[PDB]
Amino acid sequence: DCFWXYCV
Repeated sequence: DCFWXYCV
């Protein structure tokens, strides 16, 4: 699931 400048 995506964090603010990092998609994981």
